[PDB]
Amino acid sequence: EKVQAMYIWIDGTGEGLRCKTRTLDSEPKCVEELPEWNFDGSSTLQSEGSNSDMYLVPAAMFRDPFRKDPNKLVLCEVFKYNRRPAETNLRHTCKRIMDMVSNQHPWFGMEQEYTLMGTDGHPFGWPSNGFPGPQGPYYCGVGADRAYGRDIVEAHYRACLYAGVKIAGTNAEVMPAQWEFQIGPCEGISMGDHLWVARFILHRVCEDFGVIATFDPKPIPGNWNGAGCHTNFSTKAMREENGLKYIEEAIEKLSKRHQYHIRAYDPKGGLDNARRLINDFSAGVANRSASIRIPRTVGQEKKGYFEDRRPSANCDPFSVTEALIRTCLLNETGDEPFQY
Amino acid sequence: GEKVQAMYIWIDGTGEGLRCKTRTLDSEPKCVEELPEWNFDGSSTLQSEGSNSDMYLVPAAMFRDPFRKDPNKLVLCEVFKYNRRPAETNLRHTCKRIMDMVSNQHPWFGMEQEYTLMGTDGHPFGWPSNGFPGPQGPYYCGVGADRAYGRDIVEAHYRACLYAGVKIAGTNAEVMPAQWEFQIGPCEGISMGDHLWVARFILHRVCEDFGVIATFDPKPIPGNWNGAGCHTNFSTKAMREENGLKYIEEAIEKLSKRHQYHIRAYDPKGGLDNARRLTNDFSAGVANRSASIRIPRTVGQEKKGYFEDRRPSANCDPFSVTEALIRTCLLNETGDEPFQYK
Amino acid sequence: KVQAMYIWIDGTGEGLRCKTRTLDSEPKCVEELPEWNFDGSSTLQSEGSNSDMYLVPAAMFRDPFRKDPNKLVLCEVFKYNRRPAETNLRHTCKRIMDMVSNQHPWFGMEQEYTLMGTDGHPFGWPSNGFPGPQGPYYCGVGADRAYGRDIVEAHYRACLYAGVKIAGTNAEVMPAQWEFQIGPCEGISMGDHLWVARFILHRVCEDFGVIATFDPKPIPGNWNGAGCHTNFSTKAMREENGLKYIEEAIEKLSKRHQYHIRAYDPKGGLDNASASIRIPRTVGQEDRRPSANCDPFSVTEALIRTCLLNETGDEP
Amino acid sequence: EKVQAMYIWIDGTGEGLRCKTRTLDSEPKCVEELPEWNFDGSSTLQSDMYLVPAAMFRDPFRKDPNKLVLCEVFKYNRRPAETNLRHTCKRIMDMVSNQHPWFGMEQEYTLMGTDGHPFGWPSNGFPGPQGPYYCGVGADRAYGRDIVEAHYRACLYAGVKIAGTNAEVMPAQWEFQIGPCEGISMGDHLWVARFILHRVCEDFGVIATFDPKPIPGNWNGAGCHTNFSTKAMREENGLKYIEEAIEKLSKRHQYHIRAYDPKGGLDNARRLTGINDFSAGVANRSASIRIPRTVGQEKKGYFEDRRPSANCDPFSVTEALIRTCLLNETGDEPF
Amino acid sequence: KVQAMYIWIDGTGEGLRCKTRTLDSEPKCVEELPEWNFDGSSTLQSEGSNSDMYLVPAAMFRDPFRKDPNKLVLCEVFKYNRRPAETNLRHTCKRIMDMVSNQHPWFGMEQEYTLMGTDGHPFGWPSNGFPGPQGPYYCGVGADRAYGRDIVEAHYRACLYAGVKIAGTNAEVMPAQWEFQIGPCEGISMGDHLWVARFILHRVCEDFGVIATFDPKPIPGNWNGAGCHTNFSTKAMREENGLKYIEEAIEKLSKRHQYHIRAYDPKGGLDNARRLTNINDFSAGVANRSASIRIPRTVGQEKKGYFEDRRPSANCDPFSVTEALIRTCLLNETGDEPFQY
Repeated sequence: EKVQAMYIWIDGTGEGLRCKTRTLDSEPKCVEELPEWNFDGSSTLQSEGSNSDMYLVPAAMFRDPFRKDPNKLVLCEVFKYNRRPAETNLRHTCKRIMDMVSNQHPWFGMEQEYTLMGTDGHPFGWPSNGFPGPQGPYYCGVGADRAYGRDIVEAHYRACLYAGVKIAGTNAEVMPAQWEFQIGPCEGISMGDHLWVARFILHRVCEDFGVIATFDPKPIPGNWNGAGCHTNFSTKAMREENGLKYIEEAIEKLSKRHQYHIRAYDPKGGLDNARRLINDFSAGVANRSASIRIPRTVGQEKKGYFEDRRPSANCDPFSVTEALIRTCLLNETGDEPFQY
Repeated sequence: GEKVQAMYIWIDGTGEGLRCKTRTLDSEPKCVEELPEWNFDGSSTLQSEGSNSDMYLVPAAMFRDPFRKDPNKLVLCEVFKYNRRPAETNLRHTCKRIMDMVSNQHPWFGMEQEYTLMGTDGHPFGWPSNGFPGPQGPYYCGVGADRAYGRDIVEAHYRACLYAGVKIAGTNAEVMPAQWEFQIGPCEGISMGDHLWVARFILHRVCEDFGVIATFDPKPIPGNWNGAGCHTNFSTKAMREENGLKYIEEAIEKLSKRHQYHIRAYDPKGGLDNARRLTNDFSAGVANRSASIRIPRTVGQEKKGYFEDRRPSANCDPFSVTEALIRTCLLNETGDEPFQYK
Repeated sequence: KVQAMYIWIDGTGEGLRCKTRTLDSEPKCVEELPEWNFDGSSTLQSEGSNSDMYLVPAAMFRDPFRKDPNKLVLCEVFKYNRRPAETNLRHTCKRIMDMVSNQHPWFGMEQEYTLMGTDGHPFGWPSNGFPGPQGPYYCGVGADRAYGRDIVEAHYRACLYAGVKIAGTNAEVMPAQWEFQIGPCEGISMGDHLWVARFILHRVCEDFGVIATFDPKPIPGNWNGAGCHTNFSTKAMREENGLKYIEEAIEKLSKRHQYHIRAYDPKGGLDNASASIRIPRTVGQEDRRPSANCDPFSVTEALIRTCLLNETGDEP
Repeated sequence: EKVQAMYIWIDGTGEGLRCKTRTLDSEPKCVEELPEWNFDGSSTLQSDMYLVPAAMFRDPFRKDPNKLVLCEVFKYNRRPAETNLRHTCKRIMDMVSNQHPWFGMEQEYTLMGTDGHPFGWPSNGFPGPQGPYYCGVGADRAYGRDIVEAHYRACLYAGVKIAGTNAEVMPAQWEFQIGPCEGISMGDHLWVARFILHRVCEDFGVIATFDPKPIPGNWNGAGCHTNFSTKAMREENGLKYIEEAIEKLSKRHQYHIRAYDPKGGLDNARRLTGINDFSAGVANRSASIRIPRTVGQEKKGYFEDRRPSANCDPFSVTEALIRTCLLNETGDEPF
Repeated sequence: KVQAMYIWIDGTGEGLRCKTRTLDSEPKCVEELPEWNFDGSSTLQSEGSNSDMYLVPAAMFRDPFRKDPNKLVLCEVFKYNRRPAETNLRHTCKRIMDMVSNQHPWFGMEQEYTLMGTDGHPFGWPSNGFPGPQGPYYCGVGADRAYGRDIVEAHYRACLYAGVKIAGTNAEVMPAQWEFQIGPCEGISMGDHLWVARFILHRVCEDFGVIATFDPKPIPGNWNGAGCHTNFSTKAMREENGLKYIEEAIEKLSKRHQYHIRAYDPKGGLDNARRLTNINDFSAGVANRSASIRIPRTVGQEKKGYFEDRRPSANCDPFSVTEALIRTCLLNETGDEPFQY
């Protein structure tokens, strides 16, 4: 009969997620049937005045993999009391920018790295007040002393498939208890939609096991490699045969806009990303140390995608996909986006 | 085999506590009127201090039992004395007659019940031993193990109310860690108090299975930590129809003349419990998060809908809250004692 | 036969290392102690094979952990070429302190520290949590307000037994944070005193399985930081009708504000992030910037230069 | 050679204690030798503030020659602080010095764990009903005797005129009596006796609370009964003079209550169940004022005051006893 | 200045109470000790309307916990009217002792007790279950034989330091049960030395976080109960051929079994009933451990000495035990109640 719907949105910090549930009379068939909702903005660092209430509008709807069918999750945009977008609602203008290049059909793919941490502040499975063995045997590893907390990974992978998230796989990363899941390919605004819901699903999955998933770019200092969010990018021109010419062109316009993307690759403006790496743009084919990498299968087939390895794990996908479209496809120049 | 478990629930002499016990029935009852009358020991519930201990239980509202599944039933009951008169804490008997008087106006109620999850040690659930968690901010509607404490209880109670037939509108993590909230409504008339009381029972009965305590104390932890209240929505047919805002403002004006009457009827102690939460002065406003009466911004632009009272506190009797709203706003009662009709 | 634990500073400029040798006689004064050596490779003050560094005893104190015959000696650190190392600040500060020996400069510090357990959280703090908001913890008494008092009492007793001129202790505003006052002491003597007091505090924290840190902001947020305020006084400042001479020094300090931060912590000002410099209300009737991991040599040396030699510029 | 001196003072709450230590160069022979000091006022709910030494004892934790010092607190203007209630009490004591008044108070307190529950109490529960715990002996009868015994021998070494100890009706509740002390020396003796207790409990990891009703219910409350005499009632047929001073105190029942806890009676309101009513009777503990049967038969001795709370301030309790009984003051205001 | 710990018996007739007061100088004897008072309503001895009760020093020993020159004081309890308390049995017993002082009554008692943890189970016992069957525990040695010897050893030297005339110890048949002997004491000092011995025992166990119980049957079943056997002799019985008067006194005890049973535990029965099975049967014999009265074999062969009463409970009051023995054997009293003089 009735249906549960968990509204999900981004709070005032640009990283955290907030959620709450409401009961519906009937099961919605599409995102447009869901009603609007509201919440207190003073409690999520989004307002601080007499008119402190904010508004929620559904943007993307997925199946709830925890309450199962016919329950739904829904990612929402945040609007202020004047019906204007909030300071952390980067999806509004990002969608408008995507609607400007609909003809080019841009496709995205981002590799979200994350680290499982216990409630004691330390990485999950790590020795208490200590370190495990040196890096090496954990990347894609198997066994009790190689992969830490695969149960969380498997549950998060089933949940994303059930919910409808376009997740292309998982893998264990070099640092122990650090994992990675790739989503894509997603067209246009649907990219940040899928990742943010995938990020929410991860946290809610970790809550069942009593662990914390951190998207910090460098959670453990030293010679423990940090967590990034490498972004694959391609449009219809780059995907058609001998489209590498437009690839090489797009990367050339990224050389003139290094600091601008760094300003849009974390919510702190490069302060968090400085921990991971940073001031030398480097582009090469299949080079892991390069800023921008073109893999082999696209290099020798002269068509495909190119990978941006700069954005950190705690980045907003809406801002990094916007920053890519304005520079590559909208040919924008200057430190500030045009207003149109 | 063909027998059915019926679980009679009632309110004790404290006005806040719930009691319960089960009996076996020959067949599944098709409606609340098919349930037999029962009795209990009043001397064990702060109700019969005299020579006659026996107290009668009359079924009022029947739900599906969400713990032992169908065909077993939950049963909310009214309490009566040995002389067949209502008990001091039975506030549903008079409230139902008042809701029957105004059935044409179709009074719709909604209530936001806030509560805090406690451990058996006396500290909030998931809180550090002999300490405090981080400052307020990241816990309101939060997600993650370090943000929401005890979502297992919330999901179970929300799935259990839906199974029982309790009209529950949704839940949200409140601003204090381990403090949560569920909405009940919209409910017409007496079924409001019927649905909130049973939802309170299901919440306590679910926390029992998790080994934790649910408290409706208006201020369980002192300081800058937020209190617990049961905000109440009120709408009638005239106030929901087109250009119903004029009737909404009319009822609010009548509420401003009976502030002390409603405060005394908004907690079982008579106002002393809400004094710890409220930091006596009637205020009104549109979308005012700090007023006694709040009119939602959407019903202001639409000029129709409901309004919502933010005085009733969390340990309140919903039958006392709803009856006061009808007596003041609909029946235009005055003074400081309910009118005795007919 | 007697024991003497030599004490010096490593390449970090923040931590100390120590080791002992057995001597056949009790050294009556610091000048009767033989020089020693160690491996510079394991202390981040050298590279390869030319890493053999020397130890020059500088200031001697009574050992409080061992018997009275045994003693502790702070030392200066010299490289293979027989010139001061990067983390050695005694040589250049002693020379600078010697140049104004006649004015009798007297210094006194209030070193602030925070007790922390092995897990990485403050000592006695709720596991994965915080105590009450700070307020009742300043100079508090009671197990729920004063954390690890047995540490500060043993350190207070050990320093007095050692001969350290320690003027007092008190509990700071945040729990598990204390401070001890070192002073007044004249020039170089001050710098040696605080360093061995830091060793005494670290060494006594070993006995209780806890850790003292001199991080200026150990716990981020509303909780207070750790500063090592320094009192500066000369014979002209101590003499009557000399309050105006103090103001002239303050004016000399002004515009050298940028220079102070660059040498008021080992990182170079990066870690360091009422008024900024205060004059007591009583002395009117008649420096709060040094942070907590500061090298007392850098604070003394730079302060003496700027306020006495009237020096100016970026480099000395 | 050098010595350690602990400076103790009262904070902005008017019931909490604070302390800091400073090194001296010689063992001071008396209290007036100790130099003055300062401290931060913004961290103590009071604001620089002035500490003046005016009461000296031997440190029982740092044995001789180390000392501790109870101080008075003042503002930057050298005027008395809002929580410094002794300067006015020292003046009142000096005025009736010719009368020579003796005080004696029974300070009750409760031992608490770091978990908020009373020391030795069952986890998430209660021990047996009251009865066997008052002055009891046994591991199941007296909880925390080590703390009591240490504090008792620490007050002796320090110099506090401590008369004894006992176990109270509620488990983990204890009592120590200070007296007889003449005049001002009363408030100086208990406040440092409270500091020794908090400092002893610190070594055991337990908490000492002066809350007048820490555990609600049928469990007994914690007070600070006050015994009082000046030269007239200790003298021949002093009973008549003692009797007279109780209706003087009966006329100002409400005034004393407001000066018998730092919250103005709200803290003591939870304990005084039986309330707002005055009572008097010989050897009657259910009354507000009780004269012993020993003084009743001997017709000379002391009167007991059972109103003040455990967290009261002795300077406020003693000063009020003098304005009313000896100075015969009246009205809701002080002079 | 000197601490003095006043000790008295409360309204239950079994439990002891105590509190410490400060004295300006060490008193040389008991008579130099000032009187004191306490709340009788908190010890189930008064109503509270007129509650003050009196404490008078009766016996004084050295405090073995807080060492010399501090002291422990055993005190009699008196009412508002300076009258003997219902649980004050020393006043009548002492004056009865004085009536027969020229016969010199000597007393010795074997106080048995069982050590208990704060969990209601015997000390060192294996959680929910029993240890091995008795046999190797009586006077045993080893970790699996004697439970809690630390307490017994600490209690022995504490009694010797105080002055309590303790005669020895022995581990008893039940593990965690022990026994100490007090005597020989003349007249009223028996109850004075046993009561202080009990206080030292409770105070010693307090340091070890354990409980000493004097219940006559702490653990039900075939496990041995706790008694307080009493040896009794007058100088006429200790003189040559003094057995004559022993058989004479035992024969007077044969006629007053119910009176003595009622005075041998604070409830006048219902306590010793759980231990004796016999409470209603009286018997005597030589070296007979199953009889109510036992005459040792040495005193049977030498025809001079004492005899042993095995009836008194472990929680008995020594004053009522010794007073009953004198009223029957020496004063030749009769009736269900004692005489007045």
